[PDB]
Amino acid sequence: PRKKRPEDFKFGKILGEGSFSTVVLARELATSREYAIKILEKRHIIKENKVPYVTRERDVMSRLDHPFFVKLYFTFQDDEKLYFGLSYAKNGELLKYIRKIGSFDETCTRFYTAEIVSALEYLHGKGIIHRDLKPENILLNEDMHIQITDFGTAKVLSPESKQARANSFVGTAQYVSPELLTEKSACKSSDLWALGCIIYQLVAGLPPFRAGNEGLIFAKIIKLEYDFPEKFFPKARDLVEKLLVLDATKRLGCEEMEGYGPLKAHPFFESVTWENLHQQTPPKLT
Ligand SMILES: Nc1ncnc2c1ncn2[C@@H]1O[C@H](COP(=O)(O)OP(=O)(O)OP(=O)(O)O)[C@@H](O)[C@H]1O
Ligand SMILES: O=S(=O)(Nc1nc2ccc(Cl)cc2s1)c1csc2ccccc12
Repeated sequence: PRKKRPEDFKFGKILGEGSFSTVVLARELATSREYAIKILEKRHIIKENKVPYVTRERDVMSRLDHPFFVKLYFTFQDDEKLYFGLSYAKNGELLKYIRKIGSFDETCTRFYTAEIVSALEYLHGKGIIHRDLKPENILLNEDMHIQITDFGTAKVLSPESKQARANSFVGTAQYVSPELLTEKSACKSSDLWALGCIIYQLVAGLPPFRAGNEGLIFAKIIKLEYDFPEKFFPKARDLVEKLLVLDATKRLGCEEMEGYGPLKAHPFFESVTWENLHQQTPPKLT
């Protein structure tokens, strides 16, 4: 189609602000469709050497075609700014619901964990590592299905070299894998570590490695220093213990553990129908 331009849209509220981006709700005049438009200032990203992150985000998102990811519909630019046209995730961040509710029940924990597993299976099947999986980056659409976002720090592993490890230091402390801290590289299994953290957080309210700053958190991660609260659903506890494993080759779902089949077969997921999650009605959180 014709390249879109800013005047093709009526811009509305700011949906959120990043350190070098702003996301604005926009209605396309010719169609009445709503998009979340992520806008970046060229001078700002050139100055702060963020151009690689912007090109990474476009390149990775352009490869994705799955219901559990924010879709990139279009991009355009003017003299001052870059624009990403994204699907609008009307119900915002998963983190919001964790804070409000405190502790998901077992059915809700199972359902949302299954959608994240499904999404990661797709992503890893394409040879892509997210590297910053966290509840702030798991948005929710109008139907309360997940919409994973934030791919500027993701990595497309090279099939040509059978690349397994990536060397950029990226992520968020609470969810960073021990291999990134100690071996200075991430792999697909690093996302499975983050998954373990997120499952724990859905039930416990807070993620497992807790401290008031990053260095203290890093020290706990490499020691596997965490504990479960009382009443933590037993099969979920078992799953988390099989994800929060220091050796990245021993995490359920990783390539060396023979992939997503054994993970999806975990007893915590016994009642899950994997084939069509995005067409199932999500369980009510309250
Ligand atoms: N597709 C979307 N639909 C609805 N809201 C969105 C969408 N994408 C992002 N947002 C909201 O806008 C916020 C800002 O997103 P953006 O990617 O610009 O920065 P960030 O990732 O939050 O921050 P930083 O880049 O500093 O880590 C997000 O945290 C999220 O709340
Ligand atoms: O055209 S791209 O393929 N590459 C880029 N062009 C520019 C131009 C100026 C600046 Cl500061 C950065 C980039 S990076 C692209 C990546 S993200 C995005 C968003 C809107 C339009 C183009 C692009």
